[PDB]
Amino acid sequence: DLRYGGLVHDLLADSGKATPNSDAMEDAFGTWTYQELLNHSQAFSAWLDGKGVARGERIVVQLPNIRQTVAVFYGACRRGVVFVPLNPGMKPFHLRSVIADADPRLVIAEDETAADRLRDVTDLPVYSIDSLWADVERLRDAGAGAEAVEVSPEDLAVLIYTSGSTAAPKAVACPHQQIVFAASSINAVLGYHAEDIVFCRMSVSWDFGLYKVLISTLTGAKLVLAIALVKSLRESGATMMPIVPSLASMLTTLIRRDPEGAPTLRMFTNSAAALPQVTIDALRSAFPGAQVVRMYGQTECKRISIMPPHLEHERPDSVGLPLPGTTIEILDEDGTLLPPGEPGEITVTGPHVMAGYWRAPEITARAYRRAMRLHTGDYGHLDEDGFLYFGG
Repeated sequence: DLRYGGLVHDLLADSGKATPNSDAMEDAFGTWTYQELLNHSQAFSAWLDGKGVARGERIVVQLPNIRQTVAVFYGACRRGVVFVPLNPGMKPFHLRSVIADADPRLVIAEDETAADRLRDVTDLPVYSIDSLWADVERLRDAGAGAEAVEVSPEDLAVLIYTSGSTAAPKAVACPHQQIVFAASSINAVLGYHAEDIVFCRMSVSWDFGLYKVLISTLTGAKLVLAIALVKSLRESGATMMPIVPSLASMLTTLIRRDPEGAPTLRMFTNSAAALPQVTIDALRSAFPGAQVVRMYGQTECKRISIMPPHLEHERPDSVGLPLPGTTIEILDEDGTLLPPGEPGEITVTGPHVMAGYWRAPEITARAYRRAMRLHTGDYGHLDEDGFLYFGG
C-alpha cells in the first residue's frame, strides 16, 4: 500500500479515471466531482503554460479554502511548478521576506484588495483569483492543458514556510515522492476510504489541510472545505474530522447545545498538540462511534508517529508508532543508538524525510544529517514495542 517514486498529480489523474463522477471537493460556493477537479486542474496548468511559468519555478498563492486553490495546487504539480501557499492575514514586511525568499514567478491573491496589498511588497505580477479564473474557465471549455509534461519524482512540489513573523524566512522543500509517500503511509494507519467525507476546517495552506486534500484524493473520498459547527457536520454527513485542541473543546462545548449530534463521525485526528484527557472523554461521550487518534510530527518530514485507531485507549502517554515504512531512533549526545526506555533525541529516517529547507544549506545541515537522518530537536524514548513517548 505504500507509494514510492510517486508524483502528486498522478493521485488526481488516477481518481479522475477511476471515479470521475464521485464528489471530490465541496466549499461554501459549490461542489466538484473528480472529473471537474481534474478539468480545472488541467485548465490551470494551461494558464501556467500561457504565462511561461516553467518546471522548477515557484508560484506563491494566498488563498482561502476554496475549490480553486486545490486546482491551483494540482495544476502546478502537473507542470512541475512549485506551490508556495501562504495564510491570509500576514503582515506586509512578513510577506515581502517570505515572497523574496520563495523567489517566485508570480503571485496569486484572493481578491483585488489583497492583490493591491501584495503589490506594495513585490514587483512580481500579482493576479486576483477571480480575474484569472475567467481565463481558466475559457481554457477549460477549450479542453486545454490535458498534455502531460516531464516531472521527476524528485522535483519539488511544495514549499512550506514554517518561520513566524519574528524569524528569518524558512521553508521545508518538499519533493513529489516524499509527499505521496507520506500521504500513503499516514493513510495505511488511518484508513480513509472512498465513502468517507472529510470535514476540514484547517487551511489547505498548512500542511495539515494540504494532506487532507492529498489523502482524500488518494482514496476517492470527499473533502469538505469549511458556531453552527455541529449542524454543518451532521448535514454534510462528515465521517472524518481533523482537529486541534482548540477546535475539539469548541466542538464539545457546542454539542451540549445540540442533542441531534453528528452520528456519522467515525474519527478525529489530532496533530498540532496534546489533546487533554477531558476533551478526549467529552468527544467520546458526544460521538461514541468515533475514534480519537493521536499523532506527532514536524513539517520536516510531514509526520512521525501515529497511534493506531484500534489502540486509542492504550498507552495514554504515547504519541504512537512510526509511520509505516519509516524508522524512529533515539540518539545519545554522541549520536549513538540508545536502548528502549532511555531518553534521547528523537531522530527519523525514511522516504518521508523531506529535502531540507529551501536555499538554506547551513540550517539544513544541522537538521538533516548523514540528508537521510532528521534530527528533530525533540527528546523522548521508545518502549520495547517501538511506541514513542516524550521525555523520559
